[PDB]
Amino acid sequence: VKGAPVFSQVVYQGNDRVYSENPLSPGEFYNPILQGCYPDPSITRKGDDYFLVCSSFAMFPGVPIFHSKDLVNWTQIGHVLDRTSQLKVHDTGISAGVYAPAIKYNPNNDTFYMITTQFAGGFGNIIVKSKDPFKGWSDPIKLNFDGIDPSIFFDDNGKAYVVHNDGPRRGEELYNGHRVIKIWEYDVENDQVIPGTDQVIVNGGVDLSKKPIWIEAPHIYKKDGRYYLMCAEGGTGGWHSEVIFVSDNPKGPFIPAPSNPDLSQRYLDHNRKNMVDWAGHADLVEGPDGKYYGVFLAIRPNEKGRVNIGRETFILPVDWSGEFPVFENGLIPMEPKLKTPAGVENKTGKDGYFPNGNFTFTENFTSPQLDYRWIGLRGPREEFISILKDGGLQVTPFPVNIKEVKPTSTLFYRQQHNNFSFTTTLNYTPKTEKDLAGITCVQSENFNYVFGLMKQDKDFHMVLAKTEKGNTRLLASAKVDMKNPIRLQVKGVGDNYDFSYSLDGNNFVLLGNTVSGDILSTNVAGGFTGCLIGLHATSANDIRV
Amino acid sequence: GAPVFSQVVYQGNDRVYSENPLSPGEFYNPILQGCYPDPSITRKGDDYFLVCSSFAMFPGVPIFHSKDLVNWTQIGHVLDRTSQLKVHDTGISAGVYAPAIKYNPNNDTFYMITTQFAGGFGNIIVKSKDPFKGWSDPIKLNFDGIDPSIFFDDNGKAYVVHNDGPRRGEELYNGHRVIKIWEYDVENDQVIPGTDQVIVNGGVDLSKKPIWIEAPHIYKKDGRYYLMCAEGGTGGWHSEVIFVSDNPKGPFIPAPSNPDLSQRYLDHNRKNMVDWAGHADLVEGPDGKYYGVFLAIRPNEKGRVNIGRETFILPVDWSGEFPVFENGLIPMEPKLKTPAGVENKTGKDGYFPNGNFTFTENFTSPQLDYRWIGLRGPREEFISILKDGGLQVTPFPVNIKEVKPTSTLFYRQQHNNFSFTTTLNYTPKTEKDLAGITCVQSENFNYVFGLMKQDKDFHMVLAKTEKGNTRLLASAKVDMKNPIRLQVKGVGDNYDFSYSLDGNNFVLLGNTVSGDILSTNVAGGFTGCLIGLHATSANDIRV
Repeated sequence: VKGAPVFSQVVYQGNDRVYSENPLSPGEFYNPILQGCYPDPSITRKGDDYFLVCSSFAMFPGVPIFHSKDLVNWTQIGHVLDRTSQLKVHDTGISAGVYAPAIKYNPNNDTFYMITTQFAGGFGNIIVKSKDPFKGWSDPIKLNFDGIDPSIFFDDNGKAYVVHNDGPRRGEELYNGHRVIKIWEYDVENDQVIPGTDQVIVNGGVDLSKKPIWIEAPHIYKKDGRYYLMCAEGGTGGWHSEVIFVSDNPKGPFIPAPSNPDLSQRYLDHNRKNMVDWAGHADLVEGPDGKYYGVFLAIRPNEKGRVNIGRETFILPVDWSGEFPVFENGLIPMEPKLKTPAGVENKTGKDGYFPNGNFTFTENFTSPQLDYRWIGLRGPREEFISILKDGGLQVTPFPVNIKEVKPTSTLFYRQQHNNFSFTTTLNYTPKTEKDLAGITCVQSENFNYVFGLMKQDKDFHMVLAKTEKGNTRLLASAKVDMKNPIRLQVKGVGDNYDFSYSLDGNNFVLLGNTVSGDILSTNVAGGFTGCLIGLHATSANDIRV
Repeated sequence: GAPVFSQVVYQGNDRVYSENPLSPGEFYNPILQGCYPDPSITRKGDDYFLVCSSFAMFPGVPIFHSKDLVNWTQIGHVLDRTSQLKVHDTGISAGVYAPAIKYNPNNDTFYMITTQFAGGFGNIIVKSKDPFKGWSDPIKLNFDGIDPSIFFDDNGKAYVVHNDGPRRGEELYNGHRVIKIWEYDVENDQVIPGTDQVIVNGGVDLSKKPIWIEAPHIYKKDGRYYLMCAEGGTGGWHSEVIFVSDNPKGPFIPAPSNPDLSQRYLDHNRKNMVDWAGHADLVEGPDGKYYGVFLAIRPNEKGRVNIGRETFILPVDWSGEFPVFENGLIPMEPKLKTPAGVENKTGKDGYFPNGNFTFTENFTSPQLDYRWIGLRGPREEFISILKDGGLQVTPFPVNIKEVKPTSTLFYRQQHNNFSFTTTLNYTPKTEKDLAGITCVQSENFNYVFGLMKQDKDFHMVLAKTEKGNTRLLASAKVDMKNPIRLQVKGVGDNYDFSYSLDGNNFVLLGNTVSGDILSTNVAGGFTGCLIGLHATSANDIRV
C-alpha cells in the first residue's frame, strides 16, 4: 500500500533477575535452553547432529526446529511445517493447530521423521519425512489413528511402531482425564499404521487407582535388550511429571518402575525462588559425551503465580547406568545453571547461535531474510512484509481486526523474559479512523492489548485498548503531534505492563497507567501458548477516542 | 442456481411426554425446550415478559410474552439490530450473557440489563416503553463482571447488582466471586461513582469455598430486602440461595435453609433427570401466587446435554420470611398444574409449542418464524422466500469452520429424541459448493451432511469437525434426477444422517455417529446443538 506503516527498528531487551544473579562461569549454560513459548520438546540425533523441535498451535510457520552439535549451542534452522501445504491454520483456534511433535531419525533407512497432530486442514495425526532437515520436509502423510502425542520408534530389526495417547474405548472411561497409551506397528514402505496391530499398553498411568490424569507424550526407547515407555503424566499444568515403564516386548505388558515419577516440580514448595513448575513431557537422547540427556517443558511463573511466556524447553543430564533412567536432580528445585557437556564452550547468542540469558536483539530490517523468531499468527509473514531497499519493515495493513480468527498483518516475537522491553520506531501517517499501526501483546484474538497510532477527526491519537473475552475497551488515549517518527514501547516487569510513547526519542510517556499482564497469561486466557509481541497494522481498526 | 430448501419438518419424540400425557389444567416443565438459558421475568399489570441469554446467536435475547405463565408468545428479540448486537466475529462462548428484564412502575419504563462480550459493549442496558415494538440502542454501564440486574425501590431509588471478581489479590480460591451493588442514576442511566459496595463475599458459607455466586436479584417484601443468587456455577453444582437485609446495600445475612432450589444432591441414576438447576428469578403470578423461572438441563443416556440449558418454572411459597420453591429440592416432575383457571394452549394460536410437537415449515410467508435464527449474523442476509413458497439460501463464500457469519438457517434442537428433515432442490456447480444439513455446537464441533459436486458426479457427504479439524466420514454418489430429502435423526447420543432420492426410503450415510461433539460436555461452552440449513461456496470436503 502507499503510505503503509514503516517500522524502522526494533529493540527487544531481556532483563530477568535470575541471570543477573547467577552469572555464568566458563563451562556453564542456562536452563531453559529455549526461553519463551517452545513447548513439547522432542529431540533426535544422527551421528554428531542433534535436532530439536517444539509445538506451535496456530503460529505460522509451525514446529520450530533447532540444530546443535553439543546440546548447548543451538541454531534455529527454520520450521518443519513451513509451507501452507503443510500448515493450514488460516482459520484455526488459538489452542488448536499443531500439537506436540516428535522427531526421530531412523538409521535403518537413513530417514528423519516428524510425527505430530495438526487440528486444522483435515490433517489430524500426520508424519513428514526428510533425509536432511536442512532441505526441509515432505508434505504431510495422514496417519490412521486418533488422539495426540504420536511418537515413532524403530527397533534394531528395522521394525517400526507408533505410540500415541488416545481415549479409552467408548464407555470405559473411569474418570475425567482417564487416558490410554496405544501402540501400532508402522509400515515403513506404506507410511501407515498397520490395521489390526493396535494394542493398549498403558491404561490410565502408573497407578490407575490414583486416577492419573492424561498419561501422554509416550516415547519408546530400547536399552540392554529391554523396551522402555516414558510418558508425561498429570497434565501439562500444575501436576505435570514424567513416568517410566519397562517391558520385554515392544507391545507390552509394560510394568511401571517402582520409583515414579522420575521428573517433576509438582511436590516442591510453592514459595521457592527461581520457581520452575509444570515440568514434564520429556524426550531422551545420548549426548556428545556418552551421557544421556532429556529435554522437557516447564514454566517459570511471575510474582502473581501466572505464566506469560508459555512453556519453555529445559534440559537435564540423565543417568542410565542401571535399570531405569534418573533425571539428575530432576526431583529437587531446578537450578538456573548447568555444566556444559565435557569440553563444550558456551557460545549462545554468538555466530548465529540462538541466544540465552539477558540478551538485546536489535532488528534494523536490513535483509529480506528475516530472523526466524519473527512469525505470523495463522498466516505467513511473507503475505504482509516488505523490506525497504534502505532498511525498514513496511507492513501492508490488512483489513483484519486483531479480534478476528483470521491472519492479521502483525509481525510477532515471542515474549522470552518475565522482565523485558520491546521498543520500535514507527513512521506512519494514518488517514482515517480505520487505520491503526503500533504494538500489540497477544495471548489470542480474545485476550490482548493494542497500543497504536490512529487518526480521528483532525488529530492523531495514541490509543491503548484492552481485549478481554473478545470485547475491546479503550483504556486511555492521547492526542499527539505527529511531526516525525514516533517510538513505541511495551515494558513488562512480571505482571506489570507499561505502554509508552516518545515523540522526541528519549522521553517515553506512559499512556494511561500500568496495566496487568493477567490477560497475557495462560492462567487467564486459557490455551497452550505465551504472550506474542507484535508489530501490528490494520485497515479495520474499531477503536474510537 | 442457489439451493432451495422447499420444506422442513422438525419432530420431537421425547419419551417423557409420551409417558406423561397432560390432563386439563396441566402443563409441561421446562416451558422453553432447548437452548434458552439464564431466564429472567418481569410483569407490567397482567403482562409477563421473559428473556434468555443467547451468546453468538443472531438475534439476541429472545423475548416471550404471556398473560398466564403457561402460554407464551415469542414477540421477537430484545437485541434485534446490528446496532445492538455485534457478534460478527464473536466466539461461540462470548457474546450475550445472562439478561435481566425489569419493569419500573415509577417511570413506566422497561429495562433489560446484560453483558455483551462483543462490540465494546460489556455491561449494557436498553430501555423500552413497549417491548412489543422494540428497544433502545445499548447504554454502556461503568462496571465489570456479569449477571447484572436492576432494582427499583419504593421511593424510585435505583440499584444495579452484579457479579464481580474479588479485589485484585484478595482471591481466596478458583471460583471465588463477589456480589456488588451500585446506586443507579435513573436520569442519566449510569451507576454513580463511589456508591459501589460488596454485599456478598463468596456465597452463603465462605468457609465451604462456594464458587460463582452470581445471578443476583434484589426483591422487596414486607419492608425487607432479599438477595437471591445462583451458587455453585451453572454446571453440576448449580443451586439458588437467598439472603436478607434491612437495607438495599446490606449487610445481607444468608437464610439458615440454603440452597432453596437445586437438583445437585439427587441420585445420579434417577429417571427424567433434571440437572444443573439454578439462576432463578421470581415474579407474582396471576394467581397472587409467586413463581420462579430458572435454568436446568435434561441430559441424555450418556449423561450429556445436547440441547443446552432450558427454561423451567416452579410455584413459590413466600408466606413466611423466605421464599420456598415448591418441591424445588426433590426430583423435578414433568407436569405442573396451571395457575388457577388457565387452560393449556401451547402450540396453538401462535403460542410457543411444548411437549412432542411437529413443526412443518413450508416457507410460504416472508414473516419467518422467530425460531429460525442465524449464528453471528442476521438471517435476512442470506435468505429469500420464493414467490410460490420455498427458502432460497444465498451461499456465502464462508466455511462452517470460520468464526464468521455463514449462510445457515438454524433451529435449536429442542428434544433429546428428534428428527429434522428437509427437501433440497440444488445442483452444485463445483467442488466448492455444498448445501445440506449441519448440526453445530460451534465452528469447531459440528457435523455437515450435504450435497457436493466433484469431477462429473454428485456426492452426498458426511463430515465431522472436532477441534476445528474436519474429517470425511462417508460419501455416496447420487443420481441427482429430482430434489433430495435430507434427515438428521437424534436418539439421545445416537445421530443418524440419511438421504432419500425417492422421498420415502431414507438411506443411512455411514453409520450412526455419536452426539458427543454436539454436547456442551465435550465442546465446552454455553449453548445447545443448532440444526441448520447450510449452504457454502467455500466447501473444503473432497471425496
